[PDB]
Amino acid sequence: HMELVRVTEAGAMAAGRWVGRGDKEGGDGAAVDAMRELVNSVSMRGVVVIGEGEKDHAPMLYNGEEVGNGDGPECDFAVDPIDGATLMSKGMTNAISVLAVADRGTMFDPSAVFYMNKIAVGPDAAHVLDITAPISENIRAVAKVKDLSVRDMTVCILDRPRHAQLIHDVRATGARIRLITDGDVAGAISACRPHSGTDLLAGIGGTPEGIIAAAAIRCMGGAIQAQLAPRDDAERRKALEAGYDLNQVLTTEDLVSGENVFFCATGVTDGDLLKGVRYYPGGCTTHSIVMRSKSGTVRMIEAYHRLSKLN
Amino acid sequence: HMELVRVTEAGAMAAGRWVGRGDKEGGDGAAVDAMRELVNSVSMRGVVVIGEGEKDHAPMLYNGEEVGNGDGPECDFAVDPIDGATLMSKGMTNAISVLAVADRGTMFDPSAVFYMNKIAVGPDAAHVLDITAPISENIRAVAKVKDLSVRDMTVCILDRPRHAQLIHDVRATGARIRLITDGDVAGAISACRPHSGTDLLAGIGGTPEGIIAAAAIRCMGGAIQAQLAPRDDAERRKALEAGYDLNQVLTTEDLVSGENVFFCATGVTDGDLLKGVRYYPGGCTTHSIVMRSKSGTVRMIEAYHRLSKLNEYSAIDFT
Amino acid sequence: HMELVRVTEAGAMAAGRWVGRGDKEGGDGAAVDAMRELVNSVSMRGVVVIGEGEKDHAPMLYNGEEVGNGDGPECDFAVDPIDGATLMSKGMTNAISVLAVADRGTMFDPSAVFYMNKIAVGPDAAHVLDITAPISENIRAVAKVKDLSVRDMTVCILDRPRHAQLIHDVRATGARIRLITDGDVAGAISACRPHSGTDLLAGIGGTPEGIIAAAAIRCMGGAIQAQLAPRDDAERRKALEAGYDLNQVLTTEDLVSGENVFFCATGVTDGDLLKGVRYYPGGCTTHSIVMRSKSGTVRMIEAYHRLSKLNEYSAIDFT
Amino acid sequence: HMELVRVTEAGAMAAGRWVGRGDKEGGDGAAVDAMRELVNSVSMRGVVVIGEGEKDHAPMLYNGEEVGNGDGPECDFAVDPIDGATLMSKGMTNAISVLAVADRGTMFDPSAVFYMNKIAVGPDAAHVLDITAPISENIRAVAKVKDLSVRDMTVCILDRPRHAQLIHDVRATGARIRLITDGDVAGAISACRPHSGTDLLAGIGGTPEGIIAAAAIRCMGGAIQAQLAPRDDAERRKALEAGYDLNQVLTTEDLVSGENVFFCATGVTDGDLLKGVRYYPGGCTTHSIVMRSKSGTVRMIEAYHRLSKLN
Ligand SMILES: O=P(O)(O)OC[C@H]1O[C@](O)(CO)[C@@H](O)[C@@H]1O
Ligand SMILES: O=P(O)(O)OC[C@H]1O[C@](O)(CO)[C@@H](O)[C@@H]1O
Ligand SMILES: O=P(O)(O)OC[C@H]1O[C@](O)(CO)[C@@H](O)[C@@H]1O
Ligand SMILES: O=P(O)(O)OC[C@H]1O[C@](O)(CO)[C@@H](O)[C@@H]1O
Ligand SMILES: [Mg+2]
Ligand SMILES: [Mg+2]
Ligand SMILES: [Mg+2]
Ligand SMILES: [Mg+2]
Ligand SMILES: [Mg+2]
Ligand SMILES: [Mg+2]
Repeated sequence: HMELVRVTEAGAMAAGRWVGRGDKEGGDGAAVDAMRELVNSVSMRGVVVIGEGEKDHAPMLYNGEEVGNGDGPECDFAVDPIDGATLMSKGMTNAISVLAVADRGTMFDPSAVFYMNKIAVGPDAAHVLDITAPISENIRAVAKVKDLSVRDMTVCILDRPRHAQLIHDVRATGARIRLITDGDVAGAISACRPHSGTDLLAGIGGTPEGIIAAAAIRCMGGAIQAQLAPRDDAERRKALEAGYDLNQVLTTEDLVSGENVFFCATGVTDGDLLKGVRYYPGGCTTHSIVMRSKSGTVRMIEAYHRLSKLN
Repeated sequence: HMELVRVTEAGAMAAGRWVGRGDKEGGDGAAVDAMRELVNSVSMRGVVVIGEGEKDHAPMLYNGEEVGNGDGPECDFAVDPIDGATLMSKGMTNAISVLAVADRGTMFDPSAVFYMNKIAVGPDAAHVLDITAPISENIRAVAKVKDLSVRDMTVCILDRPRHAQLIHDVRATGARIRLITDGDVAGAISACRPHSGTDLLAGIGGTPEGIIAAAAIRCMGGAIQAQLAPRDDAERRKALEAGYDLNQVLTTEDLVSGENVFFCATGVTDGDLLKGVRYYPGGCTTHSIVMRSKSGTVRMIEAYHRLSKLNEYSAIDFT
Repeated sequence: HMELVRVTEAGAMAAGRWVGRGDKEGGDGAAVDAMRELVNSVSMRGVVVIGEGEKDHAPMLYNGEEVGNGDGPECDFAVDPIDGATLMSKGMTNAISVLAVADRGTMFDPSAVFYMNKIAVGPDAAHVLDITAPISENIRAVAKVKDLSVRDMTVCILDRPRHAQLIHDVRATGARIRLITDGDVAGAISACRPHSGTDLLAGIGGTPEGIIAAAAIRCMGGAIQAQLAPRDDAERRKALEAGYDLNQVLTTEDLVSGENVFFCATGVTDGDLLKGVRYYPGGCTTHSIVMRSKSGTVRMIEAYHRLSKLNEYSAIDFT
Repeated sequence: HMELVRVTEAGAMAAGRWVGRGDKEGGDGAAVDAMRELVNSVSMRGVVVIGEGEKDHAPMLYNGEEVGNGDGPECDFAVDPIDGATLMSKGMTNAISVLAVADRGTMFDPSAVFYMNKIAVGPDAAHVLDITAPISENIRAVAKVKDLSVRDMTVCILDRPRHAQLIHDVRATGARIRLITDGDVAGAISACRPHSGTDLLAGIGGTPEGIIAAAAIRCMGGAIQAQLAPRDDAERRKALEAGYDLNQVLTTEDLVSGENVFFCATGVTDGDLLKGVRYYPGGCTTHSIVMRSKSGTVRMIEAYHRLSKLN
C-alpha cells in the first residue's frame, strides 16, 4: 500500500515543472494527468469521490470515475493534484499534492454543501475541541493543554473577507495568526503535526478539503470538527431536504468513517511539512508523507529518482 | 563580532509577538525598541546611517542617532527592524530582522532617492551582470555562465504594477518567477546564496534595502548592480540638484565600500533561509545568519532562549 | 516493491530490544524470527540463497528455505538479520538489518569459500578498480579520477590482524582510514554513496556480505571487485574441487547478475547512513533505505511505529 | 562571549586534519596548539585549571598557565582539546573539542582523585537522581518520569573491565546499553540532550571530564552526581587528609559553583550531537554548541570558513 506514494510523487513531479511559470491550468492539468496515469497502474479498485469535479467539466478524475488495476476491494478515492494551484504558479510556499483512500461509501459526501467551517488541532489537545464555542475559548483551552501562553499560540486561517470577524476575534485574544492565501489541507495537517509552527486551524474552507484532511487525521491523530456552511438560503434548503441537521457537529470519523484509511502527500513547493521537488541533471528528489489508520504508522519518504544517466 | 546577532534576535523576538496581529507599526515599534536597547549595550560606536528615517518622522533609530555604549571605532550602522512589516502583520513567510555594520562614512546615502533599480546574483555569475541591458539578456548571460538551462532559472521579483513588463519579459524568456509581496533584502540574499532555489533578483525596490543587501553581498560573495529610480520629475531634479549622476551604474562596493563589513539577520516568520521565531513551553527558538567580509566566514546560528527558569521545563530539540 | 522495507524494519525493531545486552544470539534470533514472519506475508515466492546457514546448523532462514506467501515469480532471496551481531550486543555504531532480492538463480553461491577479498567504490571511480593491484595504486587511481588529493581519501577497513599490511599501505599512501570492528556491508554502501565521507572499502570480509553489498551496488551505482580468499590449503582444494577459478576477478554482476535487483536496510544502532531504532512514549522510529536496480530510484524512509493506541500519546517529530 | 566558540572551532579544525591517520599525539598536539594560539587572542584573564596536565610534562595548557588577552576578570579555564584522542585517530564517532569557563576558584579541584563515579540525566528527570541507590532504581525512576518502559531506556557506559558489575546490573534490569570506548564528556552531554538516543550516563570516568560536563549541565539543565573513586588506599588516604568526605555526593553545583559559567564544544568526528568538521576546496564547515548559565541560552552554530578563494 505504500506504493500509492508514487501517485503524489508523479503529481508533484509534473506540477514541479510548472512551478513559477504563472500558468495555473498548465501545472494543475499536468498534475492531474500524471496522477491519473499512475493510479491506473496500481493494484486497486477505486471510484473517485473527490477530484476535479463532475465529468461534464472534468475529463480526468471526475466524480465516479473508476481508477486502478481493477484488482482488490472497491474503495473510495479522494485526490487533490494541487491543494491551491495559485501557490504553484506564483512560486509560493506550502503547495502539496494529495491523495486519500478509504472503504467504499465511508467518505462524507463532498457535494452536499460547498463550504464547511473547520477547526483542527493535534493529538495532545484534540480532546478539548468544541467548534460551537467561541474561537477564544478554543484557543485558551488548547493553549493550556499545550502548556503555552495564549500569546505563544499560532492560528492558521485562510485570508478571506469572510474571515474578517474570525480574524478580529483571534487577534483580540492575543494569539498570533498565520494567514494563508490557499491550501487548508496543508494548513490542517500542519496544525496537527508537532513543531510545525502552527497550533490550530480555524475557519471556513472547501468541504472536499475538509474530508481529505480528516483522512489524514484518521491516520496520524488529532481532531478536526466541522459544520456545513451554506452560502445562501437555496443551498441551506437543499441541504435540509437532503437530510442534514445543520446543528450537527461533524467529528473526524463523520467525515471519513472507514476502518482502512490511507493518506499520502508530496511537496510541490517548499512548505512547513515537506520540501518541494528539486530537479538535478541526473534526476530529481521528492519529499512525501504516507500514513495508514489501521497501524497508525507514519512514514516520511525522500525519493531520489534517476530518469537518465548522463555523460 | 558575533555578539551583534543578539540585536536581530532581540528584534525578531519582539516582533514575534505581533505576527499576524494586523498592526504593522506596533510590530515595527516593538522591534525598533528592542534592537535599540540591545545595540546600546554592545561595544561599538556607531552612527545610524540607515534607520527608521529622519529625526522628526522617526522617534527611534533616526538618521544620525548615535548607538552603542560609547567605545569602539566609530562606524556606519544600518538596521531594518523588519524587512516588510506587512509580512509580519499578516503572518506571511520570509519576514526577517536585519542589521549591517561597516567602516564610518562607507555607506551610500539612502536619502538620495527613494527607489533603486536592482539586479543581484551569486558569485558564480558576479561579473556577467548589466543592469542597463534588458532582463532577458541578463537571464541568458547568467544561465550560460552557470551551464544551466534558461528554463531552469528562477527570478525573485516584487509583485507590483510597476513590474508588469519585467515579469512578462522573464516569463517570455522561459525562466521561472518567485513572486514576493514584500522583502527584497531577503530576496537579494536568497539569489546570492548558492543552493537556494533562487538564481536572480531583479526590479525596483527601496534604496535603503538595496544598500543593506549590498552589505550582505559584500560578505557572502556575488554582486548587485543598481541605478537610482526617481518617481517623478520633481524627485529627478531633487536628485540631480544634489550632484547625482542618474546614469551611473552603482556596484556592490559603491553602495558599501569599507573592508570591515558585518551583516546579520534573524527570522521573524518562516522563510526560505531562516525559520521564524518558534514558541515552546519554556521559551523560544530563533534562527539567524551572521557574516563578515574580512574573513568571509558565514555562520548559521540557532538559539533557544529560556523565558525563563533553570530546568523547570522539558528539553527542546532543534533544526 | 517498497513493502519489503517492513522486513528490515521488523528485523531492526526486534533487534532493538537487545542492543547492548551482550547476547549476540538472542538479538540475531529475535531479528531472524521477526523477518521470517514478515517475509512470509509479502507477495513474493523466494528461496533463501543467503541466510543463517545450512539446514542443520540454522533452524530459521536456512539455505534453500522457501519464503513468501506463495505467489509471485520465484526469485533469489538474501537476508542478513544484523550485519555484525557484536555491534548490536555491545550497543556500538553502524549495525544494520539487510535484505536483498534478485531474479532466481542470479546470486553467486555463498558457500564456495568463507572469505573474499574486496574493494568497492562509488560510480565516479567505478571503472578504475583493480583488486590485483596493491591498495596504494588503487587509492591513487581513485583519487585522480575524482580530482581529489590522496591525503583527502578515506578507506573503510575492518580492524583485523590479517589487515596489518593493508592498513600500513593505506597510511603510507597518505590516505585516511575509518577503522570498523564489524560490518562491511554498511562499509561497502558507505564507500559507494557519493557524499558519505568514505571513498573506498578494502579488505577481506565474508563472502555472503560481499554478495549482499553487490546487490546494493547494483541498484545505487558504483562497483565492487572481489576474489575468493581460502583460509588454508584444505579450503583451497575444497574450492578448487568445485570448479572455482581462484584467480578470477569477480565483478558486481558476477556476484548478482539479474536485472531486477532489490535492496533495503534499516538502522539497528546509529550509523553514518541510518539512525538506529529510537524509542518514545508512544512507540519508536526506524530509519531505512530502499533501492531498485530497474529504476535506479533510492528511497530514504523514516517511520514512526505506534506501539500502540490512536492519539493517547503526544506527537513525535522526525529526522 | 560567544567568541569563545572560535577556540573549539580552531581545535576541531586542527584535529580534523589528523582524523583517521592513526596518530593520537599528532592530532591531539595539533589541537592543543591551535586552541592555545586562539585563546590568547581572546579578551579574557584566565588560568588553566583543567588541561593537558602539570607543566613538567605539558608545555601548553598546563595547570596554572595564564591565558587570554589579559583584559577582564580572572576566571577558571577548563579545556579538553579532544575528549578521547583515539576516536580521532581511528576515524570513530563522537570525538569533540571542548572548553568551559567559570568564576575563578569555582571549579572543583581536578587533582584530588583521578576517577569519580558518575550519573547524569537531562532536565526532565534530574530530580530523581540518587547515585547512592542501585543503578536499577535510578533506571526505573528515570524511565517512569520520561514515560518510557525500562526496556526503552538506553544507558551510556564506558567499556571498561571496571564496569563489569555495572554492565551486568544494567542488563539485568532490561535496559539497553550504549558502550563507548572513550569520551564521557560527550556521553554526559548526550544523556542530557533530548532526542539524542541516550537517556542516562553511568559509571566511573575521569574527574576532570566530570567537571567539564558539570559546566555544560550548569548551562543547559539536567543533573550530574558524582563521588570520588580512589584507585588504591594511598589515593584514598591522600583524599581523606586533603579534607574530603568520601560519603559525600557531589551535585552539579559542587563541581562548578560559579554564577557565570560558559561552555562550548565543536565536533571533530560525527557524533550524536555535532557533525564532524568537513573540508571542501573553498574551505570547511564546523558544527558547534555554545551555552551560558546566566541566561540559559543554548546556541547551535554551523560555521562556513573561507580560508582561500580559488580559480
Ligand atoms: O478559495 P475559496 O473559495 O475561499 O475556498 C478555499 C479553498 O480553496 C483552496 O485554497 C484551494 O482550492 C482550498 O485549500 C480551500 O479549502
Ligand atoms: O513597497 P514598495 O513601495 O513597492 O517598495 C519595495 C520595498 O518595500 C519592502 O518590500 C518592505 O518595505 C522592501 O523589501 C522593498 O525594498
Ligand atoms: O569477523 P571476520 O571473521 O573477520 O569477517 C568479517 C565479516 O564479519 C562481519 O563483520 C559481521 O559478521 C561482516 O560484516 C564481515 O563480512
Ligand atoms: O580511559 P580511562 O582511564 O578508563 O578513563 C576514562 C576517561 O578517558 C576518556 O575516555 C578520554 O581521556 C574520558 O572521556 C574518560 O573520562
Ligand atoms: Mg484543494
Ligand atoms: Mg524593509
Ligand atoms: Mg541563490
Ligand atoms: Mg553480517
Ligand atoms: Mg562514498
Ligand atoms: Mg577527555
